[PDB]
Order: sequence, then structure tokens, then C-alpha cells
Amino acid sequence: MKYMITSKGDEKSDLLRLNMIAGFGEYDMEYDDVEPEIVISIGGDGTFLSAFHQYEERLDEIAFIGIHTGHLGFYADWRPAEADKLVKLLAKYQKVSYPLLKTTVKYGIEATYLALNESTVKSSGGPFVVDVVINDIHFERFRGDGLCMSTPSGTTAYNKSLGGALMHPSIEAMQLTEMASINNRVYRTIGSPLVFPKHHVVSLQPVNDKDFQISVDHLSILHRDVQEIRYEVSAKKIHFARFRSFPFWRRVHDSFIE
Amino acid sequence: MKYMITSKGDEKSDLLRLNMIAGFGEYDMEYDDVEPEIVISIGGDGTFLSAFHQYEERLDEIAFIGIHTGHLGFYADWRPAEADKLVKLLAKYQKVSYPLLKTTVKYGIEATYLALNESTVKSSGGPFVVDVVINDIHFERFRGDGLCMSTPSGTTAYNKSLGGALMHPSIEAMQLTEMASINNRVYRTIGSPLVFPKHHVVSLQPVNDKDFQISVDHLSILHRDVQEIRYEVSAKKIHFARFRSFPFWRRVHDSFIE
Amino acid sequence: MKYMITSKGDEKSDLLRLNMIAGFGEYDMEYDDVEPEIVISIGGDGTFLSAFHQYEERLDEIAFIGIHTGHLGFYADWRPAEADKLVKLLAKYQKVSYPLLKTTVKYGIEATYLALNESTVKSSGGPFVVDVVINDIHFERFRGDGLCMSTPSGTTAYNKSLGGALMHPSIEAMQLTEMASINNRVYRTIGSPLVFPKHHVVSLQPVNDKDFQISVDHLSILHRDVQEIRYEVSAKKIHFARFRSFPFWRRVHDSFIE
Amino acid sequence: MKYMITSKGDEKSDLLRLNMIAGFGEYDMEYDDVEPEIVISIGGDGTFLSAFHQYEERLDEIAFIGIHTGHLGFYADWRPAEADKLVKLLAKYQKVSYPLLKTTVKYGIEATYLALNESTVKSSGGPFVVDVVINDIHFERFRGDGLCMSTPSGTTAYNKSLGGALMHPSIEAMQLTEMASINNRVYRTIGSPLVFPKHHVVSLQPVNDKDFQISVDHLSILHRDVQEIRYEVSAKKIHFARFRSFPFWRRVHDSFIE
Ligand SMILES: C#CCNC[C@H]1O[C@@H](n2cnc3c(N)ncnc32)[C@H](O)[C@@H]1O
Ligand SMILES: C#CCNC[C@H]1O[C@@H](n2cnc3c(N)ncnc32)[C@H](O)[C@@H]1O
Ligand SMILES: C#CCNC[C@H]1O[C@@H](n2cnc3c(N)ncnc32)[C@H](O)[C@@H]1O
Ligand SMILES: C#CCNC[C@H]1O[C@@H](n2cnc3c(N)ncnc32)[C@H](O)[C@@H]1O
Ligand SMILES: C#CCNC[C@H]1O[C@@H](n2cnc3c(N)ncnc32)[C@H](O)[C@@H]1O
Ligand SMILES: C#CCNC[C@H]1O[C@@H](n2cnc3c(N)ncnc32)[C@H](O)[C@@H]1O
Ligand SMILES: C#CCNC[C@H]1O[C@@H](n2cnc3c(N)ncnc32)[C@H](O)[C@@H]1O
Ligand SMILES: C#CCNC[C@H]1O[C@@H](n2cnc3c(N)ncnc32)[C@H](O)[C@@H]1O
Repeated sequence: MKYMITSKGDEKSDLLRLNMIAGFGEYDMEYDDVEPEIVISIGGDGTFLSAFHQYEERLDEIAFIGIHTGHLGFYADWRPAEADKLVKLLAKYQKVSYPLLKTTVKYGIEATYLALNESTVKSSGGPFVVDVVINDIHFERFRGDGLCMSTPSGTTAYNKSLGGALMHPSIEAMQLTEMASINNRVYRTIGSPLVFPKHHVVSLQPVNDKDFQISVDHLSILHRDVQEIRYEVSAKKIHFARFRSFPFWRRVHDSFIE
Repeated sequence: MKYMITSKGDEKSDLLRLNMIAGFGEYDMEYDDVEPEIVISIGGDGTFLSAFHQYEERLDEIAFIGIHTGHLGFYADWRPAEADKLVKLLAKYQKVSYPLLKTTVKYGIEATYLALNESTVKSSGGPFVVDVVINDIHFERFRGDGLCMSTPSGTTAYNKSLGGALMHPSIEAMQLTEMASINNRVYRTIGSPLVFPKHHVVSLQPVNDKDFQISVDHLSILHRDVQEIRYEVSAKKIHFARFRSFPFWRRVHDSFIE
Repeated sequence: MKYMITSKGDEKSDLLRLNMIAGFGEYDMEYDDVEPEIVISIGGDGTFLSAFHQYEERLDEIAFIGIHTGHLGFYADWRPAEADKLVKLLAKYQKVSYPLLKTTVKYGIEATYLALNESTVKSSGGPFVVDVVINDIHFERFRGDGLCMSTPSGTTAYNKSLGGALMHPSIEAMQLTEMASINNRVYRTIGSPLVFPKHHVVSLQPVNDKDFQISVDHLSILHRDVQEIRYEVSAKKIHFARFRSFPFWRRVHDSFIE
Repeated sequence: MKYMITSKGDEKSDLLRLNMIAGFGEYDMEYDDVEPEIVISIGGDGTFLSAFHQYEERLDEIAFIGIHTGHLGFYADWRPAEADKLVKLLAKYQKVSYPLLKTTVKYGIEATYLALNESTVKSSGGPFVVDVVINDIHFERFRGDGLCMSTPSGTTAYNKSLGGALMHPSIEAMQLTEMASINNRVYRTIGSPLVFPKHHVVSLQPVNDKDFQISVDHLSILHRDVQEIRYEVSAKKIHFARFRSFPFWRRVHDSFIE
């Protein structure tokens, strides 16, 4: 099977990567970073995020696995001492799929992005005001720092810091959370996080300023002359290679409780 | 079609109820409060809640409709001036189903409940401490005022006041929110609301005191010698008669924004 | 100097208490639990709370000291291994004063309480609705689970779990926090915690039900036929014997961060 | 008395300003925008903020008054229809003082600012990590979007959106609130807002990146090679001319409740 390994680039990760490649050399496995069927990320969740975005055009043909050389990750959920066991098992597994978020940005005179964690919108030097439209229905006028749209697996990330709910990645949904919304006699937002099912479309529409700083996972870009930002649950899914049970809620416990 | 009408019991509601019955008298419709196929609730959400619990043993055979004589309700979402139009249309509609929550209470030496909004657990005079177990995995030891498990339609109720997320009722899920959790160097809870898919089981297990005040929607009972409280998404669903489009998110907007 | 020692009543605490009494026997110190000038509490914050309430009528004549036999407390902030050192130093110190909360309860056809942590109000079986009046000005109609009024030192307790701010006990103030407030198009509360200076009076006035469950620190009582609940910063203060520097913010760090 | 009037610069405000100047012409009053003793701001809170910062070097010699031509402001708390009455009364009042925040920024190889609302710190393109030090004691390592330090009158502004408490401006204090803090098994912040008395010093110290976007009220500047950011309650106070009673809590009610 064609495979590749990305590394965080520190000593520990590169040596682990060389050792796994050497071990893969003892099996019918071809290193190929152009059309891999297996993508191993060694590092942290940041490293895994880059791996996903490197190959986001071949998601349906790839199964991902993350090894954590630092602390336990939500995506990089296997330990280095288990690398040898991982080599063997991979050589000869079930696949687990998580939902992704599609962001569409439209301009004047169109770009789409795929997120594994979340997409966020803030202003580019000035007050952030957008009209929030759900399935063509005007829902609210949002004034604040910005907004965040999370995938289920993303809910443990930025979404969590914003008071969002944690949702099991088996739920095909996206979650919208507010950043520092203004609420007074005049201005009014829902306050609560909002969880949207598949096929629902959330559109953000500029009121005055049309420039926005938009993020998708790690990447943050200043967009100019924006007419609309559309969020929806993607038709695409990320696929993980599963070798043993490590339940999401146990992953949550291990990361946040103890 | 067999039908019945419950009233809040104030003047406005009883007169509206008598008028609809009179109007139903002009069609092939039989009043029957034992085996109705249609249950009309006239009043508020509290009135609708009682209607649901009155007939919770025939949910699969009943389509519910709520008329709001006071303010707009999430369940009682039609206006009194539309009663005549409702009579006609009902006489000769699509059905919309929402998920429900199953609560199981086990003792020493077993009772099950169905909730349309939520079930909550608090202590009966003393400190509340329970072990939270998700699919047989110990997740956290909760210390605080109590816990709340909400259906999707319930998310706009008690759940919302506790910082929970609002979720579209098309999502088959339940949501657990904390009431005043203690978090310090010693005690540790997740903090965030948790959203569970169908088939996941959340079990609350006593640590010391075994007496608990348990609520299901409007009903609140002191339970004694409790060994376990199990929450899961019910196999049963509530069915609404749908006569026109009134999207959940528009219902949310109308109730909270303007 | 006249002194007494209260114990949590477990083995560790009673033996520590007997040893300190024996050690005090080597100095000019008289055990007197009627008119002590020094009150030593051995146990946890709960034990210290009881010590305070046991002698709340002689606060101006007493200096308190807490020893923690369990985990570190905010009031019981000295370790058992330091008991001998405490005996000596006490025998031959500076005094530190913290603000207290006065609760007044008025009826039909008047009772006052002093709180070291907080006073809370909830309903006694039913919906909680009160009108909140600040210095005779109607501020809001509160609908929810209840309300909590905290002293500065209390801010690390129940107040913290409710999203309240932590405030240095050198600030003569009280802080009002909400429990699960209902906010929609119809009902409206401030949401935010409110911090009141000395001489401001917060009055809670019943709207419908006049029965309330009122707590002051550890004690919780059902009050009947209530006409008003008044909160204000007390003229009285609790006095601590200070033997070394242990800054409030360090106490906060040690208890919550690490 | 020497005086000046600043305007928002819209039609309504300029005409109101010309009319008040004309009316002042009927009294012993000299327009002087260099050394005024009275500064009238006509517009909104933004306009008032600029007025304050225009004259922040003569705060002890100036009494401020705000007129709101748009919605009611916390600083601009008088209505246009009352301009004539204001002219008269000012011609021949009590003074009310609010606390201010001092921000000190130190570099490598020192700048101080005065805030009426708040000062905030965020990163300049990258992860925000700072060590929070209170009176020379290391309190926490903060990871998140940023931090906000509010004056009492500022507590109704940005501070409120971040979950901060509202505090009466008679309390000489500052309040620190978190923006989207990361909390997991590894990283740990207090969570709660923190209220500091006069003479307490809060120092933010860089961990890695030394570039920060720092705001003081309306002004936001990228600071380079920062070694420390110090916050403390200022010795300086803003003085308002008071003509009638308009209690802070009533101002809060009018702005947020109804
Ligand atoms: C910018 C930046 C770094 N912040 C990322 C932190 O969040 C973590 N993270 C990334 N993705 C997730 C995630 N999906 N769930 C929980 N934590 C996550 C990452 O491990 C790190 O702890
Ligand atoms: C890991 C990693 C790489 N950083 C990207 C992730 O950082 C996470 N993040 C950024 N800011 C915060 C934040 N302020 N709190 C928690 N997570 C955050 C966010 O989820 C994003 O996907
Ligand atoms: C006890 C009590 C009364 N509190 C109930 C309030 O919440 C409302 N309520 C009941 N169910 C829901 C609901 N499902 N969503 C939003 N509000 C709801 C009810 O209308 C009323 O406004
Ligand atoms: C309507 C109605 C009947 N009351 C029952 C409902 O009241 C709701 N409720 C009770 N307490 C609160 C509350 N404190 N905030 C918001 N909703 C609440 C809860 O959802 C429950 O189902
Ligand atoms: C009922 C009950 C027990 N909950 C009390 C918990 O809060 C603690 N507590 C009591 N007073 C304070 C306090 N003033 N600050 C922080 N924690 C406090 C006590 O130590 C224990 O951890
Ligand atoms: C200690 C001790 C004795 N218990 C009394 C204290 O418990 C504290 N408390 C009660 N409930 C909670 C709570 N739910 N969260 C945090 N602290 C709480 C409260 O401050 C009260 O003064
Ligand atoms: C950037 C920007 C605009 N946001 C400012 C909003 O907050 C308001 N504001 C400014 N200062 C305060 C303030 N001190 N209290 C409450 N609101 C304030 C201002 O009126 C406006 O409503
Ligand atoms: C008014 C005015 C001028 N804008 C400055 C003020 O805007 C306020 N502000 C900026 N962002 C927010 C915000 N996100 N929510 C509430 N208030 C905000 C902040 O207090 C600042 O002093």
C-alpha cells in the first residue's frame, strides 16, 4: 500500500518517522507522498491538521493516522512506543469517518474551503457587524468580535473556549458560536451556540465593512470585497484508520479531566 | 377523526375550545379524549406539556397541535385567530416528528419516564455528587447543584438558561448541561455542554447520598434509594400535525430576537 | 488570652486539637469557649464557617485562625505541621479584616443574618420570580432558579460556580449573581454579575409566591410569607489573626491553578 | 468659564453645538478649546471617549458632560431637548469622579496610557501566551485570544461582552477578563473575572512572541519588542459635571433592560 509520513520536524518526530519507514521496508509498502492511501502524521494536532490540508483533494482515497510525540491529541491519538505495533497492523483495519465543514466565500465582480476543526470570521481592523441568515431567513444582526463555525471533532478546540458544546463526531452537524457579542436594549443576538444539521445553510452577509479576516483551521486570510460567507456541512468526510477502540468520550476525558 | 382539546382553563382558552368543538361539529369528527388521533392544546407550552404527558402511551397514534392564547410558544405555535382555518384543514396534512428523552431510574431491593423538554437531577437536601458514566466508561465525578438532560426541542428551555446549545430537532440527540459545577485543584468537571447521539447511554451513579429530586418536564419527584439514573434518546417520537411552514429557526428568532 | 478550638471531629483533627491545648498549657492561655479572644478552627472551610457562626455575636472581640487537616482552605489556610509554631506565636500578631453580608428578611403581620460566604434565595417548590430593587429603584424582574449574594471572600465559593467575579476581600462590596435566568422576547434580566459598594441596598420583592428557601452560608431555611429580602454590606467585619504573609491571590492560585 | 464642545460631526450634532454656543453667548462664558474648564461632548459614547482622550492631560481641571443625539449613552447621558436647560445651569453644580486605568508598556533597549473604558491585549498574528503576575507573584500562564482590563465605568462595555461583572464606579478597582482561554489537562487559567483594588499591580509578561496588539479604549496599536505590560488603578480620575440625579444602576437599567 502506498503511504507517507509527515513529521512535526523536531528530533523525536523525525527519528520516529525514519524508524517507521525502515520498518515498513520489511513489508509490501511503497512510500509515495503524491498518491498515498495511508497518511501518518507524527507530532501534535497542528501537524495532523497540516497533513489533512496537504491531501484534502484525495480525502475519499486516504485513511489518516496520528501519532502524538508530545501530549495526547484528539487526532494524533496513538503513542510513539506503539509505532512498531502500528507498522505491523497497517501492513496487513476498520475505517472511521468524521464530518467536515464547507466554507464558501463570494466576492464582487468564489472560493471554497474545507475545515477539520472550524472556520472563523472577524473584521479586518474595525467593528464586526454581519447579518446572519439561516436557510434564506434573516435570523439576527451580529455585533461583536466574530463568529466560529465548528465541526463535531472541532468542538473540543476553539469552539470549546467560546462556550460551545462538545458533540460526538458521529453527529453530522456544525456548530456556530459567538465571540464577545454586544447585547443591549438596541443590539440583540441569540447568545447560545447553535447546532445545525446537514443541508442547513448559514450565510453571513456584510452590513457595512466588506473586509474580513477568515480562518480555516490553521490558515488565516484577509478577504476583500466579500459579499457572502456560506457555511454548511460538507459532503466530504475524513477517514481514519482504526486499529483499536479509543472512544471519543474517553479521548475527551483523557484530554480534559485527567 | 377522533380528537380532543385541552385548555389552559382560563376564559380565553375555554371559549376558544368550545368554538372549535362547535366548528368541528360541522364535519366528520368525533370528540374522544380516550383514543383521540388528534390532540389540540390551547394555552401555552405548559399546557402543551400536560397534553403530551396525558397521552404519552399513545404517541405513535397521535398528532399534536398547539394554539397559543398567551405569548408565542415553541410547541403551541399557532394563533387563536387561525382557529377556524385550523378546523377546516384538520377536517380533511403532513406529520413532523421530534426526538424524546428516556429516563430510567433504578433502586435497591425500576421506573422509566419520557421527556419532551428535559429531565434534571438535584439532591434532596444536601450536596449533590454523582459519578457520570458514558457507555460504561467513567467520565467524571460531578459536584454542583445538579445536571440537566435536554431533548433537541427542549434545548430552548431550561437547557438554554444553563448555557446549553440550541439544536435543530431533526438531530436525534440529547444534551447534558451542568448546574453550578465546582471546579478547583481538587474537583474537576468538563464544564462544557455535551451532545450525545442515539444509542449512547449516560448513567448517573450516587457516590454518597442516594436520595435525589428528579424532574421530567413539569413533574418533580423525590426518589429514594437510587442506584442509577440512565439517560438515552428514546425510540419513541412525538408527532406534530403540520399545516404550513414555520421553521424551527424562525420559531427561535420570533421567541428570542424579536 | 482566652481561646477555644473547634474540630471537624475526625481523628486527625481531634488529636491535633488535644496537642495544641496541651501546648497552650505551657503558656499563659485560658481555654474558654464562652468568651474566647482567639478561635481556632481545625478542619476545612465548613468547619471554619461553623466557628464563625458560633461566635457571630462577638466578632469585634475575636480573632479567627483556621488549620486545614484536609485540603487547603481559603479560611483554614495553615497546615497541621505548623501547629506548634502557631501555638508559640499566638501565645505572645497583626489582624486582618474581611467584609460581611447582612441579610434582612421581612414578613407579614423581621430577621437578620450575617454571611461570611453568601446568602442565596430560591423558591420553595415552584417558579422563582422576584422584583429586584436597588436603592428603591426597580431594576429588573428576575425569573430563574434563584439569586446569590456573595461577600468578597465568598466570591471563590458558590459565586464562582455561577460565573461570578473573584474580588479581593479588601474591597468592601457584595456581588449578586444569577442562577439559570430565563431570557427571551418577554422576560429580561441583566445577565451579568453585579458588584455593589457599601451603603447600597438590594431588595428582593415577591411577585406571586411568597415562600422562599433562603440560605446563609451552610444554613438553609424555608421562610414563609416573605415581604422583602434586603441585602447590604454589613458594618461588622470578621477579624483574622495574621502570622505571616499569604496573599489572597496566592491563596486563589494555590486552590484553583496548582 | 472657559468651555468647548466637540461634535460627532453629523448634522444633528453640529446644529445642536452651534445652538448651545449661541446660547452660551448670552452668558459669561468663553469658548476655548485649549484650556477649557468644561468639555461638552455631543454624539455618542465614542464621541465622549475622544473628548476624554483629547484632554487627558488636564483631567484635574476639566468637568465633562455628554449629550446623546443618538441612543442613550453611559457617558453621554443627557438628551438634546435638555440642551437649553443645560446651558443655563452650567452658566451659573456638583462634580462626580470615576476611576481610570493606567497601562504601562515597557520595551527592550516606556509608554503609559490612560483608559476610561478598558485596555486589551492580543497577539499580532500568532498564538497569544502571557504569564500573568499579580504584585510580583506568578498567578497563571494564559493561553487564548487575549485579555481585557476594565475600569468600573468600562465594565458595561467590552468587559460585559466577555462575561465580566458590572461594578459601581464608586469602587476604585479594575477588572481582568479572559478572551477565549484554553483549558485542558495541560493548560490552566482561573476562568473567572478578577477584580483588583487600588495599588495592586497586574503585569503581563511575554513567553515567546514579544509583539502585541494593545488597545486603550478606541485606539489600537501594534507594539513591538514588549517586555512587560503593567495595569493598575490610576491616581487620576475623570470628573463629570452633575446637574441632576441619574444613578449608575438606573443608567444600566435604561441601557440593558428597557
Ligand atoms: C493556535 C494554536 C494552538 N492551540 C491549539 C490547542 O488546541 C488543540 N487542538 C487542536 N485541535 C483540537 C481539537 N480538535 N480538539 C481539542 N484540541 C485541539 C491543540 O492540541 C492545542 O492544544
Ligand atoms: C492545533 C493546532 C493548530 N492551531 C489551530 C487550532 O487552534 C485552535 N485555537 C485557536 N485559538 C484557540 C483558542 N483561543 N482556544 C482554543 N483553541 C484555539 C483552533 O481550534 C484551531 O483549529
Ligand atoms: C416553571 C416554569 C415556567 N418556565 C417556562 C418558560 O419556558 C418556556 N418553555 C417551555 N418549553 C419551552 C421550550 N421548549 N422552549 C422554549 N421555552 C419553553 C415556557 O413557555 C415559559 O416561557
Ligand atoms: C412551560 C412550562 C412548564 N414549565 C416546565 C419547563 O420550565 C422550564 N424551566 C424551568 N426552569 C427554568 C429556568 N430556570 N430557565 C428556563 N427554563 C426553565 C423547563 O424547561 C421545564 O420543562
Ligand atoms: C455544600 C458544600 C460543599 N462545597 C464547599 C466547597 O467549596 C469550598 N469553600 C467554602 N468556602 C469557600 C470559599 N470561601 N472559597 C472557596 N471555596 C470555599 C469548600 O472548601 C468546598 O471545597
Ligand atoms: C464549605 C463549606 C460548607 N458548604 C457551604 C458552602 O458551599 C458552597 N457551595 C454550595 N454549593 C456550591 C456550588 N454548587 N458550587 C460551589 N460552591 C458551592 C457555598 O459557598 C456555601 O457557602
Ligand atoms: C467598536 C465599537 C462600538 N461598540 C461600542 C458599543 O458599546 C458602547 N459603549 C461604549 N462605552 C460604553 C460603556 N462604558 N458602557 C456601555 N457601553 C459602552 C457604545 O455605545 C456602543 O454601544
Ligand atoms: C463606543 C465606542 C467606541 N468603541 C470603543 C469601545 O467599544 C467597546 N467594544 C469593543 N468591542 C466590543 C465588543 N465586542 N463588545 C462590547 N463592546 C465592545 C469597547 O468597550 C471599547 O471601549
